[PDB]
Amino acid sequence: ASSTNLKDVLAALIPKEQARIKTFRQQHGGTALGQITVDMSYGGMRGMKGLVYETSVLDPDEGIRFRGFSIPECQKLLPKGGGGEPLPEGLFWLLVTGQIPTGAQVSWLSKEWAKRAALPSHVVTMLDNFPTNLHPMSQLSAAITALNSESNFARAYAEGILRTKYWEMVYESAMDLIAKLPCVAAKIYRNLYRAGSSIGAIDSKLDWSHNFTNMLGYTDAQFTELMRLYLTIHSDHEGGNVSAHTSHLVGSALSDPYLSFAAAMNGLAGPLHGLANQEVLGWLAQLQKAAGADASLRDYIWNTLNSGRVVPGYGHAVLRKTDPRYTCQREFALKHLPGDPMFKLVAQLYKIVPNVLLEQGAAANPWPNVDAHSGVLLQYYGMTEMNYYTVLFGVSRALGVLAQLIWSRALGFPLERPKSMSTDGLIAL
Amino acid sequence: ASSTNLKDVLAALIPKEQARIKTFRQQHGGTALGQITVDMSYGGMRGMKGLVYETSVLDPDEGIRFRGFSIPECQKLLPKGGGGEPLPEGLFWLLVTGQIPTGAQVSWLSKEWAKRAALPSHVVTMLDNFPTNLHPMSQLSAAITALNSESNFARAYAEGILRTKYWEMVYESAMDLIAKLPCVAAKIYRNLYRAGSSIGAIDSKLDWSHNFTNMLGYTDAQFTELMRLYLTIHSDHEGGNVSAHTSHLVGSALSDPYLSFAAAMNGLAGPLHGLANQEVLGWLAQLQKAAGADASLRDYIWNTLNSGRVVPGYGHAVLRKTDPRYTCQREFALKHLPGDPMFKLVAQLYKIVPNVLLEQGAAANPWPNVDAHSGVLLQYYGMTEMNYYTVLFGVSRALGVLAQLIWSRALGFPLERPKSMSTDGLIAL
Ligand SMILES: CC(C)(COP(=O)(O)OP(=O)(O)OC[C@H]1O[C@@H](n2cnc3c(N)ncnc32)[C@H](O)[C@@H]1OP(=O)(O)O)[C@@H](O)C(=O)NCCC(=O)NCCSCC[C@@](O)(CC(=O)O)C(=O)O
Ligand SMILES: CC(C)(COP(=O)(O)OP(=O)(O)OC[C@H]1O[C@@H](n2cnc3c(N)ncnc32)[C@H](O)[C@@H]1OP(=O)(O)O)[C@@H](O)C(=O)NCCC(=O)NCCSCC[C@@](O)(CC(=O)O)C(=O)O
Repeated sequence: ASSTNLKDVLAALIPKEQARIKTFRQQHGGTALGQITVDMSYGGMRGMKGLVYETSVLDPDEGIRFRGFSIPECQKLLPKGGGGEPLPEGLFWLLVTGQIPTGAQVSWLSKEWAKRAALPSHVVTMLDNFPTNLHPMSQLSAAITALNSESNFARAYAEGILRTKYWEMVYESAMDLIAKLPCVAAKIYRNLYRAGSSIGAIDSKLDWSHNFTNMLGYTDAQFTELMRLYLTIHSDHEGGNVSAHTSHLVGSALSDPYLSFAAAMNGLAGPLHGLANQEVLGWLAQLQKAAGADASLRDYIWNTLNSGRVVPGYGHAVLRKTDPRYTCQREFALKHLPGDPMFKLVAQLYKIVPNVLLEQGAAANPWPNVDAHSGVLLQYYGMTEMNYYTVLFGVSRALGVLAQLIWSRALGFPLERPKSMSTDGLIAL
Repeated sequence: ASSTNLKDVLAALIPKEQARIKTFRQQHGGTALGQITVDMSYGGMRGMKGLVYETSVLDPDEGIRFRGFSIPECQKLLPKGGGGEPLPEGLFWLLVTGQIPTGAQVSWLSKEWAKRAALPSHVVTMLDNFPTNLHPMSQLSAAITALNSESNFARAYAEGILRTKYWEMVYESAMDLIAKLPCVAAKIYRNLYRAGSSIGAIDSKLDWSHNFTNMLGYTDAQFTELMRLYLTIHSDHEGGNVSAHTSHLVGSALSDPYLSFAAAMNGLAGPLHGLANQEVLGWLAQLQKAAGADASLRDYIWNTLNSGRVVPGYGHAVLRKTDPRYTCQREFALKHLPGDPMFKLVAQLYKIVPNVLLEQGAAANPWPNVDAHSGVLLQYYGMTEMNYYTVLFGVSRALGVLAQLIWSRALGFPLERPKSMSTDGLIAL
């Protein structure tokens, strides 16, 4: 009998996986997977296999995979709006279950995130009172922190539930949080950039992305398509990235899903991390202030480098080739905004940057990453408020960090608490 | 010529250390320090030498050291109020410089944190508007996030400063943040537990701890002494603990010191982490509701265990013996509140718990940790609001996480971005 329910599927899923991880461990737990070097320790774990994260795997050459699903593969397999871009709802199912969803499942998440989208009074209040010089990421993070009041996992814990049921309450709070996100994010956008106006109502008949754009107040049918792709591609990037790892580290201590997410966001707000979104546009913005020749394009790049600054949008800790997330974006401008002068610049930089970075001989990866291409796309659509970009990243990333978080707790992952050493202590070792 | 200035000392300190770390690396960077096992990956990095953290080192047997300074050693070497407990100001100097401060230096930090203690209007406003069912840690974290508006490092970055000067702005923001902390924390305390009253003014002639207690509204001369010790002992606990590591991870991305600290706090708010502060008291509180015999004390313990719950205040990821931080606390009750019935219970549990935990055969470390002893002490003094304890932990921990943070940036530590794997991926390895 009956219909669609993710929680029920997971219930079926958990015990098998649990069983699966036990025997593997019983046999291989002692297996050395790697070594740790001094350089590794001073180098921010660069190269260190430190975590188990199941939702996605980053390949140094090919890049990110969702099951073992590449972006191009997701693009063709994931249910769409009616209607060329993959629905983030579907990416979510996929990340959660390892399986490709049916349009039917896809519709369930949509309704689900629609029914659940509700902002408590104390949150609206705070956001309403936030100064305008308060960065959108800051506002975003305080808000999510402030929502913790509402944690089903926090309450259940306080009640004394057995550890075995953790995942259950994590799941509820993950679904609620995902659902509330576009409301919080839009409210900040409305406050800061459209003072006096209102977010409106969520309509149970639309997909999440669509209700989001409606809340942001964008009408362009192509903008909606942008959104769906954007929120899908930004989902998840394995576990080692600052935002995902922070949520993983914080969640490990038993802090509810709200608290872990907001810390994840303080992470994404960093310039070398998500903020590159924004830094890229302000660097272009500045570029243009100072139709240029490659030679002047190259002088500009050197001065950045020479000034002990980074060239935003290039480089990666794990990727060693152009980010397929970059290509994905380029192919979208190519279809939709090929004559855009910002676009062209971005295309022009592609030709120069890497070569200049190779020339400098410092960057291990001279290729662009996802952040080099995102904003260009947004600006075209009339969303030119650059200090807001990372919020968009923010909302998407939730899909991936909450998908895994529920697994961690399902699998009983323990407290993340490695050993640290001092230089003296290492000198002595 | 001239007088005391920490920043100047550091300026002298950085280049030597920098030079010191380079040659070491030039010679030993390739040196394997350890291996990584499958169990390690599923086990939250348990046993993994993953980070360089210079301010403190946790020994599995002896416990925490500040230089190479033990708590008992700090207790005798650190300048005091007039006047038995070590001043957290001095611990700070010590953590920052590796050297024991003079009373004269100690006085400088005090004035310094006094001159700098100032809360912007948008912060007071938010805290004032926070609901009372909003946990104090949540309020604490949102507030610190909200202060980021004020980041000297954030502004300097946005201006395009060379990487080499990072530490300079980090230092300023660390000093400002440390200074503002007791104001934020007290304001929450005043709001929630003393509605209508006010935090008052900071007096440049007192030590930080003293102005703190004044802001909390405690008069007891022994309470002040409590505070100083409390804030000193909670300072730092090497780099691998959830709060310290989170600040380290987030700071690595270039998020300012405000944002990194607040994420650190979402970490400390976890039940297996700082929240144990609170969980302990509510477990005792419940214990007493249900002068008991060891046998009933032991039935009580088993029911906790049997219910898939933890016994708060016992156990540690790295320590394998009683936490000297626990002993420190016990010796304080012994001097000051030896007949307190809560105290006695806590003494009684010491005799039972571990034995029961040994009986169960699960905990690697059956001994109590710092959190098992803290609240008992607070409650005696009339600070019986248990949901506030972790805030106290909060304020102290800043001393250690900001001390190192300035070093990280001084030493140019890179982005913390390890490799993650999936189970499939490991199964395949
Ligand atoms: C990304 C980045 C931090 C990688 O750091 P890394 O692994 O330590 O880099 P590296 O090439 O090994 O570093 C060697 C040297 O090259 C320098 N270098 C690297 N990239 C750059 C750059 N774009 N400009 C100038 N110099 C650079 C490094 O700063 C370093 O300098 P020093 O030895 O004096 O510090 C670095 O390339 C950079 O700072 N880029 C500029 C900022 C930027 O574009 N940030 C984008 C990050 S993408 C965010 C998301 C992610 O893809 C992240 C992930 O998976 O981790 C995800 O979805 O979550
Ligand atoms: C502290 C703690 C998480 C260590 O976790 P761990 O290293 O994974 O522990 P372990 O002994 O290796 O775990 C083996 C098994 O024993 C169980 N066990 C350990 N402690 C307890 C306990 N108190 N009660 C019941 N069972 C326990 C573990 O849960 C685990 O169970 P499963 O295999 O079914 O999960 C664990 O002992 C615990 O949950 N304790 C109860 C909560 C508590 O007292 N928290 C206090 C943490 S101190 C905070 C601060 C710190 O000292 C932290 C630091 O340095 O990291 C600092 O200053 O920052």
